[PDB]
Amino acid sequence: FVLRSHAAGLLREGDAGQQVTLAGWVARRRDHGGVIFIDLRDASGIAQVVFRDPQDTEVLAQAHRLRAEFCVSVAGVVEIRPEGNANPEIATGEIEVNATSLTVLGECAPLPFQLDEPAGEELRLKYRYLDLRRDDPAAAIRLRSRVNAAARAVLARHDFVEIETPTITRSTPEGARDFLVPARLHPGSFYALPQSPQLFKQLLMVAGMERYYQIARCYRDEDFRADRQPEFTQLDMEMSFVDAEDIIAISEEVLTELWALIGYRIPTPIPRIGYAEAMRRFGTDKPDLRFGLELVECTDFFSDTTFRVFQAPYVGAVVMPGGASQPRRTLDGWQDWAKQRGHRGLAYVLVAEDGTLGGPVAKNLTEAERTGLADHVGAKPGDCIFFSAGPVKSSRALLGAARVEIANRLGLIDPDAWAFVWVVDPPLFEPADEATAAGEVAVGSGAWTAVHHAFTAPKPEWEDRIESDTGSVLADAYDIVCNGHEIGGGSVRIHRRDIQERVFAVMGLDKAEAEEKFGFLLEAFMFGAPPHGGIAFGWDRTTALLAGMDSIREVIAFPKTGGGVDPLTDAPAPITAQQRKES
Ligand SMILES: N[C@@H](CCC(=O)O)C(=O)O
Ligand SMILES: N[C@@H](CCCC[NH3+])C(=O)O
Ligand SMILES: N[C@@H](CCCC[NH3+])C(=O)O
Ligand SMILES: N[C@@H](CC(=O)O)C(=O)O
Repeated sequence: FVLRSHAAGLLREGDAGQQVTLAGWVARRRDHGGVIFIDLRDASGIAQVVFRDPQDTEVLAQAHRLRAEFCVSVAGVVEIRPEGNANPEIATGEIEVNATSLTVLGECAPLPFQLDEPAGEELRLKYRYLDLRRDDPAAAIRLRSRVNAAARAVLARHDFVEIETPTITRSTPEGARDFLVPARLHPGSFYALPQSPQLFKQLLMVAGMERYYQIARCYRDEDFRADRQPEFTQLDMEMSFVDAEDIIAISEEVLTELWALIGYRIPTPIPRIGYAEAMRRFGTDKPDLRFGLELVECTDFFSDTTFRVFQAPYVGAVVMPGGASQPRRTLDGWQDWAKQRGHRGLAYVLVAEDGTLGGPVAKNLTEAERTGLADHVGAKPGDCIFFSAGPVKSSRALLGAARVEIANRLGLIDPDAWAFVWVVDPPLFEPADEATAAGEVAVGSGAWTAVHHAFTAPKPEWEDRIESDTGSVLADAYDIVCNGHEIGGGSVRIHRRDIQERVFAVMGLDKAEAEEKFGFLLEAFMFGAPPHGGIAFGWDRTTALLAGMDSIREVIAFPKTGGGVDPLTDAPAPITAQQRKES
């Protein structure tokens, strides 16, 4: 019949005396004196349905079968619950359905886990369709739909064009390994899943599309970490006849509509800091600006200290307020914490209430060091100053990571705060030995590789110095950071055949090694390529921030575990011999 005519969660006291038929799942069942009470849940909410005197004896034969998560279709009459049965916590607090008919649409076996007691990672993914029935995962998936519509609304206001790009095509370098697809009608040759639609969106700018956008699917065989899985989603954008200012301006407008979905007006324009300044003050190119605790350089301070472990190219410091009152277990635990990061340890010097500098670092001072150490790093009586020495990037990152953990233990991060920042003027190159050490795939066999991608253009001031001082080259790129998370990054592109070949030659791509890999793109630059640039947002992390979830898998409908394991579909699985033949 009519499986559903009303919504369960929308009923009210003014809808009483109405013959309705509902459809949904049984949230709970409780028998009280022979009367069966059920909580009927659909996508709109929960309403209570009761069974009274046997209007039909066949109904009670089925009503006694009802259990948790039974999918049913109930027809009754909305009435007012008797005095003493009102639920001020539920929306439908004073209403119940006196059922007359009842149909079991889908019997439910005893659940692997109840919807109120959450389970582990493997169990929630193996039964994700049951996990998605919970309140928080459902609202997270439905929010991601409004996030897409919010981004499409901004770009549609600016005459952008939604264009789908091939996913079975050529390799695109982004710093990771490619996912391969065997060509059936071409034995030995392999397609490649796109690490990004970077190449196709630059060709679309040569095509005169001017303004392009796409919510694309990107595939990167990375080490399972951070804000994306092997298969993740981006908000891809690209414009022509624009500079970095134009792309930042439209990116801030997209973020404004996104965070407006949760009721937070972003202060436009978002502040910007340079790459060299960002790592100088915070130790990372993606800093958290919800708290202070900035790094204090002490290299000049220890130019006369006889401590050999501080006779290094860099000396950093982070002051923990009130950190001298920590027990020995908390201080010794910081050494085991710093040991897992990749350093010899996090040396510190406590400050007594009387101002005396104490700790293992205090005995190494040079009197004049003990005089100014508390005043140089901005330490108060009772503070704790964690020091980091050694190479610049190693000590900056070790202190930049130690800076964040101090905010966690001291309860310094306000969870309701939002700290956006642009990180501009990054380096365009970095040593290939430092990238492959972090598990990244190098562009070429040379001593350099791209910091974003090889198609990033240098600033016009450093265009003449791609070959000379390679490391000093500043990039025309920009990354947007939110609460210590990188949620997006872009750059102005190279649109000349000769400059793209110079950048390729620096990274170790031979003059023929580019024609074989990117000969189509270099060819397109000979046919009136416009100045263009763009940006791509990590859509999984952006949605997880808007939803308040720290794990990005909470905003993916059917995510995988760490390592590509799929508990739901048991993928990947081997193939037959007949299937393997076409390879
Ligand atoms: N808010 C969800 C479920 C109700 C709830 O959060 O308790 C909805 O719109 O149906
Ligand atoms: N006709 C709807 C039910 C009534 C409207 C519920 N929102 C359906 O079959 O899904
Ligand atoms: N986006 C284009 C116009 C798109 C609509 C053209 N009929 C521009 O800014 O020039
Ligand atoms: N293609 C870049 C984004 C961009 O440069 O526009 C990425 O995937 O991170």
